[PDB]
Amino acid sequence: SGPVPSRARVYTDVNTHRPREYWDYESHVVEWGNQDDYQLVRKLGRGKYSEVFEAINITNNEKVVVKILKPVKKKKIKREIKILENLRGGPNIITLADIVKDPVSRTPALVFEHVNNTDFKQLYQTLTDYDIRFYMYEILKALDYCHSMGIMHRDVKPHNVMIDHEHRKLRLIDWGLAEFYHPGQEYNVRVASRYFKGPELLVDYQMYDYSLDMWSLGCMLASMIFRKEPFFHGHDNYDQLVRIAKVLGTEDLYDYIDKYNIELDPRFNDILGRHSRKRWERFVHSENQHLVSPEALDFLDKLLRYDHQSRLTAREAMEHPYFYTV
Ligand SMILES: Nc1ncnc2c1ncn2[C@@H]1O[C@H](COP(=O)(O)OP(=O)(O)O)[C@@H](O)[C@H]1O
Ligand SMILES: Nc1ncnc2c1ncn2[C@@H]1O[C@H](COP(=O)(O)OP(=O)(O)O)[C@@H](O)[C@H]1O
Ligand SMILES: [Mg+2]
Ligand SMILES: [Mg+2]
Repeated sequence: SGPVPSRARVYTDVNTHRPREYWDYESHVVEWGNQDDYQLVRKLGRGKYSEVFEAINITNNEKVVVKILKPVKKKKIKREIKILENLRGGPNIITLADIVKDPVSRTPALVFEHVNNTDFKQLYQTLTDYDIRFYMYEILKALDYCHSMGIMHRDVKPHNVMIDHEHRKLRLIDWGLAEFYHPGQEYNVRVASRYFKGPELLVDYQMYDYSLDMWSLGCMLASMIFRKEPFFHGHDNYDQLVRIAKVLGTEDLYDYIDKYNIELDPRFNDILGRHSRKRWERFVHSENQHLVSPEALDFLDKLLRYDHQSRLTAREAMEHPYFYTV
């Protein structure tokens, strides 16, 4: 009767052993600071859930970033704040410096340490083989940390990874979609961003875990080493699974949905087709051959697996021969 349950193979019961206050974010009380301490410089951009501004902390001449959340639900604002405070000081985790009430949109505003990022469209075309490995290892430190802390980032992608290349400093930012992992909990599948959505999301499998972030990381690695942005370029959430099945094959996809007793949307019957897993050498060309190695391909192979339980964990990934050179 319905899908088969699943649980993370690591850090399974971290949250149950911690005080209620750690994961029960709804009860958190915000200690509001003074908004007028930060002078807004310019709008960095607008997404569906926030407006981010470059700002100056006028007490110390330090550059900061101010994230002003769009209305949403009180529960979500406390969740991002709680996760940010629980992870504060962790390896390569962005530091929440302050919290203020915004006067224009009476919604709360998060103040962060500024990172001198470069648009990924430009930065990634300039990364060497060594650089990809170095930064991948830095992202893995953050993911292993947040997973060890019982938290799934759930939105791993280039716009959510700040890289100050000149100083070789990487921070994992945007904990807005992050959530506490509780074994057996059925989560909302409308998470991550299209090209980085795991097959568990695409097939509507709700009992997912930290391993979703490992699929997302794999998508980032494939785009970097093959110089193909994004690697799985779906037109929509249905075509997204089709793009994946053209690379990973359909037989392993059907075994995955068989294993978890998933009812695949009948809309896929006419579009998935029949595909065999491609050898990674198919995506290698003269212009990306310098970023590819047998270690890179093996590592990518171990992340990009339909079965979320079969993907390398962040700790296993950090042990991979791909990082022996770093
Ligand atoms: N600490 C930071 N330093 C520099 N730029 C940042 C920082 N935090 C966010 N940004 C920029 O603002 C954007 C939006 O921030 P983010 O937290 O991802 O918001 P959202 O949840 O709305 O996507 C980022 O993608 C990046 O371009
Ligand atoms: N990048 C995002 N940042 C914040 N909220 C998002 C983002 N993408 C989607 N959402 C919204 O949040 C929902 C998923 O959030 P979540 O808290 O996990 O689910 P639920 O509220 O059902 O428990 C989506 O259905 C959508 O409304
Ligand atoms: Mg973001
Ligand atoms: Mg976000």
